[PDB]
Amino acid sequence: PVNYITFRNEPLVKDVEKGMSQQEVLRIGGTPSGTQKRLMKPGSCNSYILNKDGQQQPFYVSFDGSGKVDGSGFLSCSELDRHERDA
Repeated sequence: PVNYITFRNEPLVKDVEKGMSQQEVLRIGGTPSGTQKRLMKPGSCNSYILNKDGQQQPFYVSFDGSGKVDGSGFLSCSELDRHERDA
């Protein structure tokens, strides 16, 4: 259960916006732990581990087929793929 307050000032959480380009997200968030093609939708996904105040928390940012942010959230990209396959 993620305590959003702990992470609210993380650049990936505070500053990444819908429609943002891949390069702007790289600048804001730094090097992803991993990148991959989205399993179920056009586009791609970047996985991160947020580290704040001794707490680690997976995070992702996804991009649509045009390359623009369409999502983000407190799970890994392989979790995301697990979810889009089921839903």
